[PDB]
Amino acid sequence: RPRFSFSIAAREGKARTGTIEMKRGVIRTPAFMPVGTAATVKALKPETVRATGADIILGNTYHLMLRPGAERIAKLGGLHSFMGWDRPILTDSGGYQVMSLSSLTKQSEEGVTFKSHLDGSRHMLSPERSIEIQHLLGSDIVMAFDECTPYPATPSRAASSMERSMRWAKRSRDAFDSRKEQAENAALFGIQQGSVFENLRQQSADALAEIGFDGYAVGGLAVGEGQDEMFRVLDFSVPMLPDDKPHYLMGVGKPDDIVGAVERGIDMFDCVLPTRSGRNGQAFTWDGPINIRNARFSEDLKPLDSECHCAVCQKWSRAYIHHLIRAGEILGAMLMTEHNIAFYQQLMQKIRDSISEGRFSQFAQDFRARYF
Amino acid sequence: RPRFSFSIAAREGKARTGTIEMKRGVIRTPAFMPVGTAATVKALKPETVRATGADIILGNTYHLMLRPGAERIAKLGGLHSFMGWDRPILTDSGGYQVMSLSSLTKQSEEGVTFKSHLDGSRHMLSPERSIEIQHLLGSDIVMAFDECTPYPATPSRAASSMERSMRWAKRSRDAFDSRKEQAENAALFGIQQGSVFENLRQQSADALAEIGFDGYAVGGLAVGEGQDEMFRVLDFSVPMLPDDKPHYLMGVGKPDDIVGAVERGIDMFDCVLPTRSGRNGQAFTWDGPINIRNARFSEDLKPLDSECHCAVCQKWSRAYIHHLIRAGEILGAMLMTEHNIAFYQQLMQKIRDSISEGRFSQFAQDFRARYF
Ligand SMILES: Nc1cc(CSc2ncc[nH]2)c2nc(N)[nH]c(=O)c2c1
Ligand SMILES: Nc1cc(CSc2ncc[nH]2)c2nc(N)[nH]c(=O)c2c1
Ligand SMILES: [Zn+2]
Ligand SMILES: [Zn+2]
Repeated sequence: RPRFSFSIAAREGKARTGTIEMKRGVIRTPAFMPVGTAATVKALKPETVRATGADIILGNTYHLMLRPGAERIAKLGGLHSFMGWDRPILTDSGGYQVMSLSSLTKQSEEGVTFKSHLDGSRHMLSPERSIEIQHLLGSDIVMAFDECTPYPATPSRAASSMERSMRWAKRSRDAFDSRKEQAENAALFGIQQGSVFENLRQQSADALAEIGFDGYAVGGLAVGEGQDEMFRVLDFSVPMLPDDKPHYLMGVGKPDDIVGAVERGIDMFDCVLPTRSGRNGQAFTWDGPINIRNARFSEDLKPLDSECHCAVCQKWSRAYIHHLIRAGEILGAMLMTEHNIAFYQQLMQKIRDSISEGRFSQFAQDFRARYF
Repeated sequence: RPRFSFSIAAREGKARTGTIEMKRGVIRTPAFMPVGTAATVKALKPETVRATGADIILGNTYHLMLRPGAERIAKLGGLHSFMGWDRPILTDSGGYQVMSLSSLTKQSEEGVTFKSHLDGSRHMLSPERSIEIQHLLGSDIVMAFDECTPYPATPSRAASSMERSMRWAKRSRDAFDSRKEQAENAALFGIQQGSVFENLRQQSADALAEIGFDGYAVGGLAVGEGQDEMFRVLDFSVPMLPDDKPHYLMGVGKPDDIVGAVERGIDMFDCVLPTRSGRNGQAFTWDGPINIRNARFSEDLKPLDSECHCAVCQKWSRAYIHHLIRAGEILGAMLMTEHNIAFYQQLMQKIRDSISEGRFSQFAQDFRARYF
């Protein structure tokens, strides 16, 4: 396979279905990427993640640079070898989680200095260092280092962050290109900013296309604006991005949000929602999510979902999983997580099939009627 | 297969190797039984437990009567169906864990009244109720309800508890026999008491043989007496039990203890040691246990054990597992537990092969030289 090749096989309105070919494998789009926090997809062996249908997973750069260390993972042979996942891996830049999870962050034009929420140590993440860490991890899809904008944001603050992010996008591109092995074996995605402002989103898209990237992410959404607002921003933002490259909506996982985002031109998704759902007891079903801990499931012999084809639904009952979760048993988390990730993959498969078959609009309608 | 059939294929000194045939399957002895606390073998799917070579698992009656409930598990179809393990299951009587984990225990000749360490509720466990709960669970090997003796124990207190236990052994036998389905499909094991006193152990064995059971357990050991003392008691106690029936040493799991116990005539074992080892970071190797959390394993690319054939040792490094455990990741517990249980099963296989081949003494010697 080539370093990177995105091909669109079918379309329906703004929706697209196709494939991304990379050295480590093929990624079917629209794609959902399970999240690996500390070099592990919570409570699942990599073989189990693949069994659910996942073609690619996301790796948390912020946690990895802290916990095991980027240089250490490189010395050990890279993230793929370290965790046992040999397919593509998309790594975020670490900038977002720096503002969310770290302490005493000092920002500047060079980058951001911060203290670890673990040992209390200090690090200086910049466009160059972020690109370098992702290289050390052996990432297949590298995310440009940006400055996310807090919601709500004023036009001037949103413009300032967006402009800085574009300057950082150019630095990320140059850093990526100067490293021969990375430029020849991995891909680089640029991230669009501009908050909820159309003119800013347009300026960001133009700057991003001018630099040139393998894919484009719509950043700055799913930050507390609500679905209607998010969809409204997607309506005008996605068409601004190059049509022939992948469109990635960062941090969006709710099933209805995914369906709506695909209808607006999004090709890639990721989310900790499935992995955290099996932490508090939420299991996705075609009839909406259910909290397995509720007393009504104590003697329910039916599987989590009536049509789900995952191993969990083939072998265990709601009653058993209800018991496991309430007992705080590890198997409960393993079972809940596997089902949820499988559910998401089945959702993506149904989306891909309906688009290929010219019946995606009908699918979206049927899905919502039942789910809500 | 028949309800119960123990056959000895080979012997070497006091050591034996053979099989126990039951309706749900064959159990190769000497056997090690992984422990299922709350209807689950900690961090492992039942298919994974079987993959390690386990022929039978132990179910914690005390926890099951509290957490999901005996009557509820029966309404749901039994423990086997509930947790997804279709092979034999040995269930303890619940008497031991009642004295160890419950509050305000009131003992009498009828049984024991106690308060749950969970909700603070109250229950009255007796020989009859214990036998009934194990029936409701659908247990294959039922343990008689006894009164364990605290270490150290005076001759009079040890005699009193032993005598009560024998009266309770008769009540357990009668309760088991009066329930047609249980008597025809399950087996009943009697438990020998008498602390460290030879005459008491002899009186217990005679009373037990007089009543008649499918197997005999040596109870009251591994309660703080030390290996030398435990071995000393086993030296005279095991020969007192019927030769043609299984000998089960309760709550003994250390590898060296298992080897020594087999040399003294023990056929069955169980222990939470493997499951708890992967909780604090202890991994068994043929060169002795290692604490994976230690800094020396941070960049160790070798598997947990150099010759172990488990999937964990085939796919992941010490470095990765070290990271997972220190990060508190669920996958760390899953991986550690699977390896440890596999290690124990490989230990039992090596013991069975060496006995069948008339080289068990040599194996015991070689194992100790390397392990210590
Ligand atoms: N919503 C959102 C989520 C993420 C993290 S990817 C993720 N989120 C949740 C789990 N994983 C984002 N990351 C970056 N770098 N920039 C963004 O604008 C941004 C926006
Ligand atoms: N040592 C020991 C362990 C156990 C529990 S089985 C178990 N122990 C640890 C995990 N599982 C015992 N149980 C009973 N009923 N009677 C005993 O004398 C006794 C002695
Ligand atoms: Zn399922
Ligand atoms: Zn192993």
